[PDB]
Amino acid sequence: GMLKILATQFNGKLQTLTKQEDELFDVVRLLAQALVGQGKVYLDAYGEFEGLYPMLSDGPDQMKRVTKIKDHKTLHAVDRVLIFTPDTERSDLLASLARYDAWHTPYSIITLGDVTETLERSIAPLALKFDKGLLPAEDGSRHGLPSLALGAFLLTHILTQLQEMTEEW
Amino acid sequence: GMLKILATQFNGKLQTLTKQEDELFDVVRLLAQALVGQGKVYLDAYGEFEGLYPMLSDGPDQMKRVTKIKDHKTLHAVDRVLIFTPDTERSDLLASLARYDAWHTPYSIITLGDVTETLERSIAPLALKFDKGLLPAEDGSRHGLPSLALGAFLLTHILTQLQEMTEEW
Ligand SMILES: [Cl-]
Ligand SMILES: [Cl-]
Ligand SMILES: [Cl-]
Repeated sequence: GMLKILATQFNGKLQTLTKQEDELFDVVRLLAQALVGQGKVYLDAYGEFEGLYPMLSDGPDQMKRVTKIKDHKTLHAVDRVLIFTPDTERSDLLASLARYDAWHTPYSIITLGDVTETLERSIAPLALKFDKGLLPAEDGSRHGLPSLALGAFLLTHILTQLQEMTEEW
Repeated sequence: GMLKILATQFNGKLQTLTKQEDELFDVVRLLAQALVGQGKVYLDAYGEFEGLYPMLSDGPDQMKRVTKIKDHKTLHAVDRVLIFTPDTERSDLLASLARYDAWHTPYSIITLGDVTETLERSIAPLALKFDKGLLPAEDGSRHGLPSLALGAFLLTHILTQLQEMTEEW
């Protein structure tokens, strides 16, 4: 029934992410640059993706020097920002990107939507194209969208890959 | 190919869940009982699962009468509580179950751990047995635990099923 359809459709998306291992490794590499020095990685999450924050403070793959973005803290060129956002039209995201640009702080943007001009400002972008539901209906509408689940899965991957790199040092 | 390995490990768990469709239906039916009357469904999430809260307020499958548990608010027998917790040993969890018991409010407990006496206090429990990493290390230790991802996937399923049922009415 619904559980099996949702699970199999969700896994379909996980499999197709394998085709973008390189773009995801570009994200990891960008972030790892902070950790080779005395920079920090900051997660700056928007909307529903604010649910990612407890993964860094309370989660099983948490790590020192990967932390929640702090309002009003000036970042520096050695720091790196990981952004998860539902879309790139948000005014709060735009204000943050203007700040990072002024600080010369690089950022990876992971968007639930498609590729946009704003997304292209990121040195390590990823367009998930996963902003519509997985269960189609009668009228052309769709529902059942495990969007936070996808982001959380990706953050687990990123954290695990970063920690694996760090241990190798 | 870390990404593909984590994806396939995670999917292995998704596949075993789909064989527990009946226990998950027990969760959904218990919660749906609130929606027949004037009661509400409350999410009471612990530890890393506090990351689920933004799904109810900002997520794609949000619905009016499924909301975050409120501090100090006395619930009634027509309300329903959905709990996600890393384990059933937490003193805050036990203190909450004592309150719900005093108020005669039914609760569903989804635990990342195994079946316990405390879990069996729930009329609709689910033990995820998903509290150790998916990627073994030389240590014997395990890393890469997409625990929030699983929780978020399950909340999407529950939200989407409650909405489909509510529409049928
Ligand atoms: Cl600087
Ligand atoms: Cl009552
Ligand atoms: Cl026990």
